[PDB]
Amino acid sequence: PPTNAERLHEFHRAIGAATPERPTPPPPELLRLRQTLLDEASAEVRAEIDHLLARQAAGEALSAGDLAPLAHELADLLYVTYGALDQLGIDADAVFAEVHRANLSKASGPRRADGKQLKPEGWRPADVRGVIERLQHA
Amino acid sequence: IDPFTMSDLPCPPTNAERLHEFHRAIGAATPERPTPPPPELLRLRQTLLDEASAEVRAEIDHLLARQAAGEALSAGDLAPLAHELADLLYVTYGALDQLGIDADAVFAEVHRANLSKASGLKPEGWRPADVRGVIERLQHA
Ligand SMILES: O=c1ccn([C@H]2C[C@H](O)[C@@H](COP(=O)(O)O)O2)c(=O)[nH]1
Ligand SMILES: [Mn+2]
Ligand SMILES: [Mn+2]
Ligand SMILES: [Mn+2]
Repeated sequence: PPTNAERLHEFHRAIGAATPERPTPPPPELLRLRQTLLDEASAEVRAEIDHLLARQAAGEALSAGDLAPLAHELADLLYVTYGALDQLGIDADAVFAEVHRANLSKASGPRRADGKQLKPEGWRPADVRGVIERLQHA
Repeated sequence: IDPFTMSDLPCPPTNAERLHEFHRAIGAATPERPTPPPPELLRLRQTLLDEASAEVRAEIDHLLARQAAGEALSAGDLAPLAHELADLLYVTYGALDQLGIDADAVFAEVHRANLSKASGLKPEGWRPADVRGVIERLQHA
């Protein structure tokens, strides 16, 4: 069963712009393009969250159906974020698994006042350099 | 499984299912089905999305500066950017998970529309992504 990362690979092949299979340093125009796509998708999510917060400040009780535009824009952001990893030739699932393992290890840490999970004493970061080296050879 | 099961090798978890595991582990809200959020949850999700976006941008800028000055970039030089892009995935999935919205279901519908459009400009009979229908269907699962 395909992953969302593999879906992006299929999409790029379908638009005739097949992407490398292994990590590949990109030309500058590729980085600038991916940055623009990330910024526009981030701005759409940001605007929608501000929009929902303003409705709540007005006293409206949101329903689940009110969440459809935000869910759509969040998925569009996933699309362009996976898309950036795919055009770099970087297996997003392998990097994500490393990041996830180093996030589960934060469970014993304290929380910030806004709810952000913080790092416990002694915590050590994900080793994404090692994942990249793993993907680069085989 | 039952006494007849002689092997059990499940499909690996999706990245969306990983966010559910993380939020369970840290005691954060992770509803099974779509759930309107308190404003405090929306504010946190915004903060994490802004923070992760800023970190990605910082790493893209570092790469552009190094290659501008002639540096030969190896695959290993992409590791900070890849880490920050994975963090951005993480908090984007994380917002969908805290809303009780199956990110894989929503992504699959966005992908269906995007992949369909690539076979056309739109092909005949093209249907845009119907995320509203996905959330309704998730409510009745
Ligand atoms: O409340 C939290 C705190 C951290 N993270 C994940 C997202 C990133 O992968 C990474 C960011 O953590 P910091 O490095 O900013 O502390 O942890 C969350 O998803 N929710
Ligand atoms: Mn969009
Ligand atoms: Mn980060
Ligand atoms: Mn951070």
